[PDB]
Amino acid sequence: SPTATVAEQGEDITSKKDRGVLKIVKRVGNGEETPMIGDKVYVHYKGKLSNGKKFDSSHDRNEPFVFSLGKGQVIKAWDIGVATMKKGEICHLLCKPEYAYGSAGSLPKIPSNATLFFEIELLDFKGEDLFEDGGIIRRTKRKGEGYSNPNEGATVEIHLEGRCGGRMFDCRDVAFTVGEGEDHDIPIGIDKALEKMQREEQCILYLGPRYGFGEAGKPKFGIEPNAELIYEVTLKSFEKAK
Repeated sequence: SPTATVAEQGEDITSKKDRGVLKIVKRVGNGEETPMIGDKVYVHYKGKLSNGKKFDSSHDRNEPFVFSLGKGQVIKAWDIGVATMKKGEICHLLCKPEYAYGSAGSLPKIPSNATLFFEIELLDFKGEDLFEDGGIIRRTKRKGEGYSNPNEGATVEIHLEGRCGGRMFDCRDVAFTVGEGEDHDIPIGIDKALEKMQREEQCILYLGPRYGFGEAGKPKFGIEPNAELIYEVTLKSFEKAK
């Protein structure tokens, strides 16, 4: 029985510790960092019911399954389970209905209140390409708490850390207006990325030359024209404009 090991020796990784999701590592991955919130992840999975029958796998699509993590584009068990994996790692998941499909189930193969089994391999994980151009890459350190997002003309209060290829140049808590980061010596990218950020959201930002300081560079910071920068943005508080 392949489901036996994860059912009896599986580590509970749920926040409530209700045994909703149980995990067993089959192959150890490589590296140190686990994929973050919003990060684009590439996987190969195999889903089996409590009776043993397979219902869904990425291999019969003949391609890797890809999604944004933490966004609820998959079942809750995946969002949590994969967020604990390393690159190249294979693991097993025993997921209670509360972290899967629940009392309603899924037509036509998943029954009501079904406990499920999953073997997922994390093939690769990449950052969140904020504008589908690779210009600004986001990797979220911490989830925010916001129903809304700062708009153009929104007054904001953020902590900001900026480095130039490994040399940090900017560190401060700034209060400014969205669209007008220029005045406070702030790249266009930050202002562009704030529009897709929540209250209390920490994230790391990889800026392309187009969203850095541009052909001008930044002399007071000692930054050459069209330089790639790395920022940590912490949106503390904001007020949207009319």
